[PDB]
Amino acid sequence: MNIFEMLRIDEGLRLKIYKDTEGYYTIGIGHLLTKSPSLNAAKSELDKAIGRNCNGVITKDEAEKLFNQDVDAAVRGILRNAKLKPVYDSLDAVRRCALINMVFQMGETGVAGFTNSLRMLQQKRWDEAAVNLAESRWYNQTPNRAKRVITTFRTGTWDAYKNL
Repeated sequence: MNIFEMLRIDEGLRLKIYKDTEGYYTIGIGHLLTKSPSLNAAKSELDKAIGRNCNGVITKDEAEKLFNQDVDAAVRGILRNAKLKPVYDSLDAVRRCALINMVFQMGETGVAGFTNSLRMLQQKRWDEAAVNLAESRWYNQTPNRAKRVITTFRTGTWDAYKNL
């Protein structure tokens, strides 16, 4: 299992504009288009993103291209971030994917806000960190996905996804 397969499980793949869990316009594999309520603002953003007139629909290939870009941006973001980097450097390979997962979903800023959890992860206090992470809006809004991620942090294995 790898970061791509992990995220493909958690986000799914949709070739037509859709609304995410939060009500925002998304496409492909969790690619947020706009927070704007306008489907038209979404369609414009999408064409800008693809470089073609898409009329709200993209191919598998386009979806994957965006996916490659997003994962890449998530990793570089972590490595450039003063709060995130030290955490990432301290982790094993599997746990590293768990952090990339959070960043892809909630942005750098969002994850960097999890001060206490970050501290516990750095300290390798797995159980403690899992419990802290669960006390969040993140967990309340998307419990099954949050649990899969939390489990990955807790155990350092791909068990939560071996099912799926």
